[PDB]
Amino acid sequence: EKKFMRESKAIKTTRVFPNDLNNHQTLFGGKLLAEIDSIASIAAARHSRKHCVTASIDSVDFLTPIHQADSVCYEAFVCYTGKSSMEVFVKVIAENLLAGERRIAATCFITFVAIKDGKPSSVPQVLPETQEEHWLHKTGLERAENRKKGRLKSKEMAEVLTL
Amino acid sequence: KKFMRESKAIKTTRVFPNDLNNHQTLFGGKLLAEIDSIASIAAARHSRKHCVTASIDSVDFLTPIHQADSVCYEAFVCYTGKSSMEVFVKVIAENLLAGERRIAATCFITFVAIKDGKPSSVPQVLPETQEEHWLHKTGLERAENRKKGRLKSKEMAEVLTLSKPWNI
Amino acid sequence: EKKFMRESKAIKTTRVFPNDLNNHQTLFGGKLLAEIDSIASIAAARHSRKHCVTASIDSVDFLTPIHQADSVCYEAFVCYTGKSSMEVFVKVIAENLLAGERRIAATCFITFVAIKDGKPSSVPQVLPETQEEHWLHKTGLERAENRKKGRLKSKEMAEVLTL
Amino acid sequence: EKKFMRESKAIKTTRVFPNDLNNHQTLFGGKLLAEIDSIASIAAARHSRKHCVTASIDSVDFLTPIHQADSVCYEAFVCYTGKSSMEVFVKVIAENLLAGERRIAATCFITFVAIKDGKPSSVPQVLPETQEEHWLHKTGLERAENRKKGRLKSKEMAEVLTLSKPWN
Amino acid sequence: EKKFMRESKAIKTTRVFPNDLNNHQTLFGGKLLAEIDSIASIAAARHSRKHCVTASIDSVDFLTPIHQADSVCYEAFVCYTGKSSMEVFVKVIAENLLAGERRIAATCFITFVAIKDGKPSSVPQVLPETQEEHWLHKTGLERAENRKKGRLKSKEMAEVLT
Amino acid sequence: EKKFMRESKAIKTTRVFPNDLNNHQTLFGGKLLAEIDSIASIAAARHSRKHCVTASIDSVDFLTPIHQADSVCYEAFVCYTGKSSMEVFVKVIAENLLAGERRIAATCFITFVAIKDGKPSSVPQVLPETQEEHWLHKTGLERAENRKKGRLKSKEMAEVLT
Ligand SMILES: CC(C)(COP(=O)(O)OP(=O)(O)OC[C@H]1O[C@@H](n2cnc3c(N)ncnc32)[C@H](O)[C@@H]1OP(=O)(O)O)[C@@H](O)C(=O)NCCC(=O)NCCS
Ligand SMILES: CC(C)(COP(=O)(O)OP(=O)(O)OC[C@H]1O[C@@H](n2cnc3c(N)ncnc32)[C@H](O)[C@@H]1OP(=O)(O)O)[C@@H](O)C(=O)NCCC(=O)NCCS
Ligand SMILES: CC(C)(COP(=O)(O)OP(=O)(O)OC[C@H]1O[C@@H](n2cnc3c(N)ncnc32)[C@H](O)[C@@H]1OP(=O)(O)O)[C@@H](O)C(=O)NCCC(=O)NCCS
Ligand SMILES: CC(C)(COP(=O)(O)OP(=O)(O)OC[C@H]1O[C@@H](n2cnc3c(N)ncnc32)[C@H](O)[C@@H]1OP(=O)(O)O)[C@@H](O)C(=O)NCCC(=O)NCCS
Ligand SMILES: CC(C)(COP(=O)(O)OP(=O)(O)OC[C@H]1O[C@@H](n2cnc3c(N)ncnc32)[C@H](O)[C@@H]1OP(=O)(O)O)[C@@H](O)C(=O)NCCC(=O)NCCS
Ligand SMILES: CC(C)(COP(=O)(O)OP(=O)(O)OC[C@H]1O[C@@H](n2cnc3c(N)ncnc32)[C@H](O)[C@@H]1OP(=O)(O)O)[C@@H](O)C(=O)NCCC(=O)NCCS
Repeated sequence: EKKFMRESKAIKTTRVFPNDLNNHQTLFGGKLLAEIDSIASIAAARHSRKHCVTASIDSVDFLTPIHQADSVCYEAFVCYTGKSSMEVFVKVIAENLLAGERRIAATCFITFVAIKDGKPSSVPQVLPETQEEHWLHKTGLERAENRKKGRLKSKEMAEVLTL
Repeated sequence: KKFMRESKAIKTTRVFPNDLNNHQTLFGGKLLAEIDSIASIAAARHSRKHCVTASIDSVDFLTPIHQADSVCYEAFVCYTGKSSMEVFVKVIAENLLAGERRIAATCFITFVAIKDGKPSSVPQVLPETQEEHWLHKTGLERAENRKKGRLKSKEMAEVLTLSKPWNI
Repeated sequence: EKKFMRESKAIKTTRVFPNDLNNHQTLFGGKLLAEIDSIASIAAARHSRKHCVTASIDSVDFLTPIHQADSVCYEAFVCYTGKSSMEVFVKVIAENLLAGERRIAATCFITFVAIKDGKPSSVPQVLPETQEEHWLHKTGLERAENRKKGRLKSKEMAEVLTL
Repeated sequence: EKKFMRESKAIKTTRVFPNDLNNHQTLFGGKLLAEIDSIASIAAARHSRKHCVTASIDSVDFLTPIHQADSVCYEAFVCYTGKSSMEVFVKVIAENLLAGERRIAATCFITFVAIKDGKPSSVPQVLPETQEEHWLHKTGLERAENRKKGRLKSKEMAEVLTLSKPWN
Repeated sequence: EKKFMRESKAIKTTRVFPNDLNNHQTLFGGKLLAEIDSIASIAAARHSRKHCVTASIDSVDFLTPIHQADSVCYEAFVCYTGKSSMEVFVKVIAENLLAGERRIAATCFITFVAIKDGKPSSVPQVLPETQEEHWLHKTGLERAENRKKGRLKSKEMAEVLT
Repeated sequence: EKKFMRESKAIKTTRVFPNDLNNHQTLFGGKLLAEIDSIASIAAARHSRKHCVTASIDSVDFLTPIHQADSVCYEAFVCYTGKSSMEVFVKVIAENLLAGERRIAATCFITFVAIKDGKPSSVPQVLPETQEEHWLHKTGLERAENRKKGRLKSKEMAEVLT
């Protein structure tokens, strides 16, 4: 079965809470990364319609500092698939509420996997229908490959560290 | 002019039902959140200044953590620039009933000291032990490797901000 | 000095957390009511681009029990505007992450007030564009009026209660 | 058997926590409504034993602002009873801890339904004792009708959005 | 500059939340302690009308396990003073909402110190009214004495541990 | 069978979050007690290899205020035992991140009890290895005895109350 990339899209608009602020009253990278895993998993659920799990998150670069005045929106769709794997694109936009002026804060490639009876299950492939969607699709296979290599470099480090 | 031990930080914790998902397994988000949290302490101890998370290298979720396990986060500064700091964070899981332990993940995560408004000078780290040396070899390599990631991520910002047609 | 309703839309898609669950493993009304106030204030900030404050919430009727299996999406726009008030229409949909059977769990009128230098500050008027949006505006004044009445029944009660 | 209203009374007094303050440093409405559902559910629980569910909540008017320097008290008890329904009354007092000046911040009627086997269940009737327990028990049956009419619009609006039934 | 105990009484009834449950589906001891501190902190404020801090907690003995379906009532009041210190009694009662049968889960003497402008500040004296209130007042002096001592052992242990 | 103390060692270093502060920008005592219970519950499990429950906490003397700038290290390990019970020692040390001027904020003896199928359950013996470890181990007996008294005092106060 097949599924449009818009059929698994999830948005989360929210205020910045002051507990989640730091030494200079800026949002902790961690809370951003927490919001990205949660919105990203919803997309992954909508698309595969089965119980998923976070396997990897690609590198994330924090472009701009977020404040107590700012709002923060997390847009998330599925833009690639293997058999059980989903690559979810997530864009993080920070709107200053009073000033009104938006700015891009982080973008993230994050990788969800469907699981059934403890074993990974099949997921429908996603098909793009937008310039941005198309470019993501085209470029996606390259990343999925750079990731298989990355996964092995992580597993090696788990074993070196052991001994 | 400072040692990696001088910024070491350990947080050992319990897993809380609210961070379990539908399969009763810890969320990735919870883990990334604590990797940022401890890392931020490490970078603080070291720099002796207030820092901010510049970037977090990719992280691979090697194992599922359960309700009956405990998670240990170990982290220290292992590389330095002039305001930057490569923090290395190691995530050990351990069944509390059984003695079985496993590495759940590793993460390089980059903090930037800020004195007033903009980045400030942060001391250079000298490895002491064997494993502290082995993590200094790749320091210069990943630093560049990342320097290329930021610009890529910064260009994609502009494609979305300025609306540049995708191929640039 | 004017603004379309859609300029104040704000959505929050989220999962149900087991701590916000009760003895039947059902979502508490309060987490729903808390979420509604949260999403609605962003809507109220986007619109007035000023510091708003929650003055009242109309009755909510909880139509359907939300489960650990479901997501809950919260849509929120300003439908009516006073001198410094603003009615925010808030729709609460709840779909089963797997099955995919969507349903509306609650709907809520909720009244925010712009505030500056500690005293109520002016807001734009708001203009509908859709069938549903037009019915909101049109029926809006009837509601604004019942609130000026209910607020007196409320103030009077506080006074009796001191006794 | 029928209970006597003060057999299901519940008080929660509490601090105000910086995370639940506004842009203005005043308490959010949502926190208050969440606390009101919380206490009410205990009252509703004590009265009828069993296990209840929030059917609906009458409008709430936020009479006062609440500040980081204050304390808030939630007092709640069943006042009306239908067959399975329970009307909980909730009084919300704010107090400056350093002043000792107390105000009413809000009141709320909030209906609760007992559920024994995934379907509704037989709640005991509530007898009032004091004058206050008289003064708001009498107008009980009035505001219970209003809510049959409130539910109708809401249930009606559901189908308009669900079934897309054209507005009117 | 004298106040009755009822003028500091504070009550907190809560349900037991699944986060704060341990692996045996029973409440964490540290949740019970966190709550005991927060309710005792209100009482000390109610009574001092000044901003207070926690100086000590006496030993607490957890007499009953608290399960998922129980309520928990915290009842705190000031029960003995000195110059800048206030000593709050906290009785914690756990009620099974279905069975309706209560039990005492713990009681706690917790000490707060009123503090104005970086240094401890003056506090009203307390006046008992009931038998219970009178009982806890007379016995205050003796409790105050042991605190003064254990404090020394605690500051001793802090010098020697480093 | 029996384990060394360092086989139950648990460490928790942590930020001081602004929600856990009071009006004076200082850490709530009850948060410290919450953190202390949680890190000691790991030490207990690590050593017991069974489901543990807090049975009591000794008095705790808060020697230092902890400001929002500070970090908090909690260090727990088991240091006396009986049949099903385990007494855990916890030292709390407060470091000013931007000056690193460490001080001990508190120290705590907290007693946990291993539990198997409703009832208390067998737990290994603890072996000291250092001065401190040897130190706390010898004094363990006296402390176990004084605890035994209070529990009766604590049960006494529970019968006598409502
Ligand atoms: C994800 C996981 C279930 C994979 O199961 P496995 O049997 O070990 O791995 P497999 O080789 O069968 O992987 C199956 C799929 O996962 C994908 N995958 C697994 N690990 C991945 C990683 N680190 N990065 C990207 N894709 C990954 C594979 O590419 C493959 O995709 P496919 O459907 O196209 O074949 C396993 O890695 C796991 O459970 N990890 C932790 C899960 C978790 O709990 N998340 C974080 C906990 S905090
Ligand atoms: C990242 C940031 C520091 C860039 O600062 P800047 O003044 O614009 O740029 P500079 O390149 O001069 O930054 C100085 C250092 O940051 C490093 N840096 C900045 N972004 C980086 C990234 N993504 N990865 C690695 N290093 C990075 C630079 O390499 C440089 O290291 P060096 O000083 O040793 O040479 C600033 O944009 C920032 O930190 N904002 C976001 C921080 C934040 O709030 N993060 C979490 C929010 S959720
Ligand atoms: C709303 C508030 C800020 C201003 O009240 P006030 O000083 O009496 O102001 P007014 O009586 O002149 O009313 C000003 C506006 O508030 C609106 N308003 C006030 N209370 C209202 C209520 N209960 N329902 C609906 N509208 C209300 C009025 O309609 C008016 O809007 P408009 O003039 O643009 O038409 C005040 O009622 C308040 O502070 N209450 C809530 C405080 C808060 O923090 N909310 C919840 C905390 S938990
Ligand atoms: C409450 C609920 C069980 C009603 O069940 P139902 O079979 O649909 O309806 P019934 O007519 O049998 O309702 C039974 C009682 O609920 C009362 N009731 C139901 N909805 C009500 C509402 N919105 N306001 C007031 N009373 C209401 C009825 O008056 C009736 O009282 P009675 O027993 O004395 O006659 C159902 O509406 C429900 O479960 N919804 C809320 C559940 C929930 O989880 N809420 C909060 C989640 S965020
Ligand atoms: C408690 C504190 C104010 C002690 O003040 P100090 O100037 O060092 O000592 P003092 O003897 O002057 O204390 C003043 C009063 O408090 C009492 N007191 C102080 N420390 C005490 C302790 N540990 N136990 C009991 N009483 C204590 C003194 O007996 C005295 O009582 P009195 O004046 O009514 O007779 C100070 O040590 C402090 O701030 N402690 C930590 C506060 C805190 O942050 N608590 C929670 C941290 S997690
Ligand atoms: C632990 C508990 C079952 C006591 O056990 P019991 O069935 O009464 O039998 P005992 O009192 O003999 O307990 C057995 C052991 O625990 C020790 N113990 C029990 N209660 C104790 C207390 N209050 N203080 C210290 N030690 C205690 C006994 O000394 C004995 O040690 P030992 O086994 O080496 O001889 C009971 O105190 C309890 O479960 N309390 C609630 C625990 C809890 O939920 N904690 C958090 C509450 S929020």
